Amino acid sequence: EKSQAYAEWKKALFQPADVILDPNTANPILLVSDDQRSLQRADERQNLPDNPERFDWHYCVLGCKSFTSGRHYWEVEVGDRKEWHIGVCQENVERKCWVKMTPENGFWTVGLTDGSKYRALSDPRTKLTVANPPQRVGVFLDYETGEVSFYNAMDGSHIYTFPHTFFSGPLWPVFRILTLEPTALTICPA
Amino acid sequence: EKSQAYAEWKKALFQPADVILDPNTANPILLVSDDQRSLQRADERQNLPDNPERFDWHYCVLGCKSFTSGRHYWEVEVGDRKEWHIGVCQENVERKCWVKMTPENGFWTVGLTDGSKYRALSDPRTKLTVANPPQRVGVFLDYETGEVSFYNAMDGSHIYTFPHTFFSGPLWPVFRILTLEPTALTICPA
Ligand SMILES: C/C(=C\COP(=O)(O)OP(=O)(O)O)CO
Ligand SMILES: C/C(=C\COP(=O)(O)OP(=O)(O)O)CO
Repeated sequence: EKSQAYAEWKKALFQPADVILDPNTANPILLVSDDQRSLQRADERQNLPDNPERFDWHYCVLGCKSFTSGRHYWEVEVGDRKEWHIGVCQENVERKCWVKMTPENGFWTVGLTDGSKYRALSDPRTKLTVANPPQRVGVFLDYETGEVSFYNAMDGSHIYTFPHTFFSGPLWPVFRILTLEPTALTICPA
Repeated sequence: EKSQAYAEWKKALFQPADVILDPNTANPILLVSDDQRSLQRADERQNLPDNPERFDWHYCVLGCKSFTSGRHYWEVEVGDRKEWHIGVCQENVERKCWVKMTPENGFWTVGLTDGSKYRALSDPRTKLTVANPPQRVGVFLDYETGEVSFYNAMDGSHIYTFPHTFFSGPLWPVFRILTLEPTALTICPA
């Protein structure tokens, strides 16, 4: 059973992350749920303080915990949301000015545009071919081997693995949404 | 550098397998080189014994040693070949009658058809998008987690990961070539 083997694999090798959204980091156009599990976009930017930790250009928010070591996974209910990008980024990313979200710029993210265009946000972007659109996505980090990978968390099918790299400093769970859609992104608890 | 990270990741996690081909398993249309590292195809079936372990239908050959446990990798020079498939199969796969080469039938393989069509031999087959056609492919096995994955061995880019599974019995390196063409399939030594 592919669900069973996915469950047994993630349990054997990856620490289960309990990820909550940090509204202090969130671009002003983002709405973070009271339980800090769910992410929607506002109509327009809210008036929030431009504290140094807040994303002011990218429509990004971070988790409340970073990783400097170990294997970690978390799963995100993306449901039928037609646009979303998730993964990890370095503590030291540019949060204020425009930069391309690329591994070179400290972002390892994949996701969906316009309902049907899956991409890895590599440089240049990798067009994914996804036979079964995921409803829940597992994010898998191995700090020591520089590994960031993504799976369909319902059927265990692989989506994308970045080239193995070298990480500098802490890695944060990162979430980006560009559009207004009925379906929020929701983090599954550990 | 992605090559260096690829080298450090296989060193951290995977035991380098020294794979040689077992000519007694090779379909009678295949030629195994005397050093048992290279594979070619004949114009017709040659006259060989139909010993039980020989693939009579599928243009396959196994390695000389199996895996019942652990993390293992080997790399295969596919060069400019227009057709090839490689991966692992269970000891108990059908050798004589036709079976579809699928995980359900005990086969975990990916490869190339008609020079440009990269596929995983899932059921259904998964169409791959590969930006840089590999000359050398890394095959990565984790027996315990039921993981088979494939990399471009030269630049470290990921090709394909099968859904995690549960293996039954020993796994063998398997190699398949269907075409009569100038470039051999060559295994890289450990
Ligand atoms: C406006 C915006 C993001 C769009 O960035 P880009 O337009 O660079 O596109 P992508 O390839 O999706 O990163 C806010 O995060
Ligand atoms: C004739 C032959 C193999 C072709 O099998 P199939 O025609 O099932 O094709 P594939 O999807 O490539 O496995 C001998 O191994």
